[PDB]
Amino acid sequence: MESLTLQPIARVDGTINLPGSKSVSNRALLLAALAHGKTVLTNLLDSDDVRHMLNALTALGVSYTLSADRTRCEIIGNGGPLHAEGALELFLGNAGIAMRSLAAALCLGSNDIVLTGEPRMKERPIGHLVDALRLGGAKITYLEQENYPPLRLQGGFTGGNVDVDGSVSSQFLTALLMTAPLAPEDTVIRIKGDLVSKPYIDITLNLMKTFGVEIENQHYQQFVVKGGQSYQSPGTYLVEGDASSASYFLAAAAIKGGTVKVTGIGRNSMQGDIRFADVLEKMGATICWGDDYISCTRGELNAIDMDMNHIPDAAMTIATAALFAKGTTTLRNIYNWRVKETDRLFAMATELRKVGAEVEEGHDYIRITPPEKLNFAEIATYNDHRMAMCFSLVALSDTPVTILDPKCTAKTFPDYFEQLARISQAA
Ligand SMILES: O=C(O)C1=C[C@@H](OP(=O)(O)O)[C@@H](O)[C@H](O)C1
Repeated sequence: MESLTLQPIARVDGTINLPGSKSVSNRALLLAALAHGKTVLTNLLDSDDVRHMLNALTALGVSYTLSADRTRCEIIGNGGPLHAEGALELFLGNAGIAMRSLAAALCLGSNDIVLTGEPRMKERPIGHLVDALRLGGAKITYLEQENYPPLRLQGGFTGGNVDVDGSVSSQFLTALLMTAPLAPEDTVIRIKGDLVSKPYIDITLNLMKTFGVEIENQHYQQFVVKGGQSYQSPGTYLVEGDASSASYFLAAAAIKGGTVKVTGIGRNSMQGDIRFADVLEKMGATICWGDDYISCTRGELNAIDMDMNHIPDAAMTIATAALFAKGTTTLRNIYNWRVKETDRLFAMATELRKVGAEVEEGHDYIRITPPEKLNFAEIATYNDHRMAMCFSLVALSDTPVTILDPKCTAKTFPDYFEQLARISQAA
């Protein structure tokens, strides 16, 4: 199959203008499609996940135009719930937010739509969301394995008292939050117990407000939503740079800098992954914050032991950065790595061992003891963009690394390797 071999990188230094945030991009696209008015999104991410959402909107009848680089999108709002019948199939690749958000949104009114995706998407749980949507009146059928896509949605979500489990994915709650305002009746969303990936809920609420809707958040345990609302175009909206994509470059500087500055995100960012910079600081790197940039300068790198539930994606970056740190690193409370693009705890543990680390793959944590020196490995990427980007960092050592299926990074960052190369220096 395809592979890319990265030669050793002696030092990293420079500036990266970040691609748009995937989390913000797909939420903004769905809200813009539901809203009244024309929304112009700028700095929109062009990646597989966004392309699947755009293809879904096209299939649903939403009109929009894209600039040549596909980063500017003018969306003609539908002015209400999107509709389609005839069991129209929407293929969503392995786009989590698109699948979860559309599964909820397309339950408004009457529809007859089927949501599906790549083989792995059919292994990513959606039962907690279906349970909540049904409590609100939705008619949903599992076409294959119970609790997983594909789903046939036949509408009927009207609102009311809805319970939702927030212990496996915050995406179910996000999906319900964006949908409930348009339901005819008021909705009270009660979180059953724990809520993981909490920062992403803040991203959802931020976008909802930008599009004219607010709800009552009672300490993240209950959300009171008024029904009969309408989303309104915010005019020209700037999509923040991707803080998860930034993690690789900031980590690269913490390991082999130099100073690397990423632009497009800053201290005011709504994304929880900007907190990744705080972890690098705890490890010994120096961080500089700006209004539209975050920079990291090499200091030292010491192992850490911390709960990473608040930054599940960027936390993967710490797992490979740990290869360069002094001591044993432990990342805890990351059980849901197991139900994402691949089972990331199994994948990360497996590939880290290939380059020489001693790794304990815990049920919901990972413990990494780096080797005195890394060795060459051909890294399997599990159709997971982040496995490829995380392991690209192995090249910040004396050894090259070969990354299988490098194009899997296109899920959220098509130009990843060219960008890493941009800050890679020989001296
Ligand atoms: O809401 C979002 O944009 C996301 C939330 C996270 O999922 P979980 O809530 O399942 O942890 C994250 O891993 C995913 O890449 C994007």
